Amino acid sequence: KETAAAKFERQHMDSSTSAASSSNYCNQMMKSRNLTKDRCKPVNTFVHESLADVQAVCSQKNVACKNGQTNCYQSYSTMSITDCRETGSSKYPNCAYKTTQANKHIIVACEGNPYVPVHFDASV
Ligand SMILES: Cc1cn(Cc2cn([C@@H]3O[C@@H](CO)[C@H](O)[C@H]3O)nn2)c(=O)[nH]c1=O
Repeated sequence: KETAAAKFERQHMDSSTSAASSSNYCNQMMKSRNLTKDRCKPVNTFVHESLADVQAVCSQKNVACKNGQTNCYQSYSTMSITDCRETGSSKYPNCAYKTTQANKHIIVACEGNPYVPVHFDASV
């Protein structure tokens, strides 16, 4: 079974590229990471930092989660990320996405022992 921590890595980690996400990066990645299986997942962010650096965020700046829970953490440093946002003309199963690279602080929700990221909450 896929753990919550594993699902976060599949949905949100892409350490293999620095940023250089082409204009088709999201179209490709949303498909390959299986986020277009039952529906076009409308928004999803990939983090291009090492897994260790992202996992380390769980011991960084504690902040409120968008849902009001208190287990979210904001990175002290900006991180290379790519936001994927479904286009207006996108039609399942042919999910289409706008690919936007940025450098921003991430906010993740962390849970468990070991305490690791399980949701991507926001970037600021
Ligand atoms: C605003 C925002 C949302 N998301 C979606 C998300 C949430 N999650 C969490 O993990 C899944 C498990 O239920 C859910 O989609 C959400 O809880 N995964 N992707 C981004 O990726 N970047 C963002 O800037």
